[PDB]
Amino acid sequence: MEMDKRIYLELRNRTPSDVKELVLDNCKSIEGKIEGLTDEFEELEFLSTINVGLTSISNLPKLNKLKKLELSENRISGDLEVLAEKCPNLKHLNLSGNKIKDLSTIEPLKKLENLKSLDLFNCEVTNLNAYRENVFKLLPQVMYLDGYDRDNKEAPDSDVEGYV
Repeated sequence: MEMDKRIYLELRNRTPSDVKELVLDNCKSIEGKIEGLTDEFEELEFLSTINVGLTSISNLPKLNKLKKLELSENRISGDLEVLAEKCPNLKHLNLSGNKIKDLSTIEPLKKLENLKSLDLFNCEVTNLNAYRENVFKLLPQVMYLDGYDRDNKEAPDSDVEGYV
């Protein structure tokens, strides 16, 4: 079952509008098209595409209820400017192992004022000095980067009740 059929299999259990989370994990794509991810996904919040061979994300539908997009382990070397349209509500984006090597590539992300957390694990920006500090210079929305916030604290899951 290819990328589209992986999606199709789940869409059989529930229609795109009812799919809150659907992951394409290590699934061979059609070619360079997702196909299955249409803007029929009303309440699609969590989605991952771990190692599916996506070089460009110019196949994204306008998911206005999105929350988490894992694009980790893909040949993403740009084409992020499409996110301003398809993801004007996304706060969580994983670029783990993606070919985002320069701060110029993350500039389109400043258009997404909802972004709160970025994952740069094994991302190409690791070859940059003070990569976190430089990201906060451009992207002023994200509060968390690689698990640590602006205070250099690991994102508290319980002990964040206005105290430290």
